[PDB]
Amino acid sequence: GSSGSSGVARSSKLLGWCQRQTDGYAGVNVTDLTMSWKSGLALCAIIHRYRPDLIDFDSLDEQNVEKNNQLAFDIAEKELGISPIMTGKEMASVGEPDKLSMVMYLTQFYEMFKDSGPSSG
Repeated sequence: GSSGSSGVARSSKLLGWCQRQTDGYAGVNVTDLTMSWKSGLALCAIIHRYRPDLIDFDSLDEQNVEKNNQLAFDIAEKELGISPIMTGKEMASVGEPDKLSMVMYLTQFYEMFKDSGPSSG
């Protein structure tokens, strides 16, 4: 979309943020807010990005889909407090999440890392 395009769902405000934050990881390459996350790596790359202690991506394996999720869903609420909307197994089995639910949920993270302390990393 070149300068001029009117309001369009594509490239949602939330997405962008993740596209910039997740930037750097491997395999993540956030392309959508449904499947790209289903894997779990993405979500994990979010918590680690700021707090690598809480969640360890390096350890996590791109093979584990239910784990990557089950973990975040726990770690997040554990420290962050963002209650999980669905279990890892329910997110690893489902064919595809719900745009809305996904965005709404993800937001929680952003709203928390939207204006994080100025202390550069």
